[PDB]
Amino acid sequence: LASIFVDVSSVEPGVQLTVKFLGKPIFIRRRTEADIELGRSVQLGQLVDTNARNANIDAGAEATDQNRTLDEAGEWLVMWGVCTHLGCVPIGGVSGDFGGWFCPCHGSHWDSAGRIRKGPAPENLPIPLAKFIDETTIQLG
Ligand code: FES
Repeated sequence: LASIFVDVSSVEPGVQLTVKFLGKPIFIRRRTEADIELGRSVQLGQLVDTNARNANIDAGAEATDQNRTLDEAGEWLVMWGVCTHLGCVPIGGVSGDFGGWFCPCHGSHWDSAGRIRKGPAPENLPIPLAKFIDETTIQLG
């Protein structure tokens, strides 16, 4: 079966683990307290794309910070690292103008929940099928 199993037991706050799945990068960021708070400080009315783009929940879900992470605590942000414009790999480590990711191909910026805030990309970075199967492992797929 296609599913893969990623050990995230050593991922510290502020670290992104990047793992290849279906030929493309998946970003698994363990968010910092600053990342979480700022994601939660954005109002839906401020967002370019209000859809959660999240394979794990209803396809009409709103892009609240809570609908962008695997966990209620908001520490685990798992997304396809594939720009929604033309597919370049977004640069992270708190890059761009919104404390998230920046795509240098044409200047798109995503926030700390991976939501699109500026540039030509039309959508929030999509979230793959992903869930914890115990304390240390995320199943992708
Ligand atoms: S491919 Fe990312 S902004 Fe164009």
